Amino acid sequence: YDIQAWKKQCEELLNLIFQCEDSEPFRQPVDLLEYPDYRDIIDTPMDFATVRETLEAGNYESPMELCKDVRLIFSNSKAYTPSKRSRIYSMSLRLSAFFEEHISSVLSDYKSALRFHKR
Ligand SMILES: O=C(NC1CC1)c1cnn2cccnc12
Repeated sequence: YDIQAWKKQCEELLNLIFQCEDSEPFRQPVDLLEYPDYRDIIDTPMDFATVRETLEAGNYESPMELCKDVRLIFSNSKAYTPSKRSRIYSMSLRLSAFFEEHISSVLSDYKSALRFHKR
């Protein structure tokens, strides 16, 4: 029923993601000194600190918008990798599976709560 519950649920999920060793490459914006051609490949950089900051600033209206940004972190990694076997891309796939498994109920509860609100 709670149309606002998704926000704390997303904060707690982001805390789990930061505790996860697989999030290490994605915790802060990609360093262009480390990867000089990154912006030649990636149009819209995204990282978990930016997601957390957007959420804490009150700049997400729904968990769907947060999901879109988290999914962009993973699609950027898939686009930048030269190999399906790279260490960082492999970490992104595990972290994506963990994220999708935990965000499913957040989106479901939010959409259900909003449908109840607008009934
Ligand atoms: O997403 C990647 N890098 C960004 C987060 C730092 C990334 C994916 N595969 N890969 C291989 C070598 C170097 N960096 C990568």
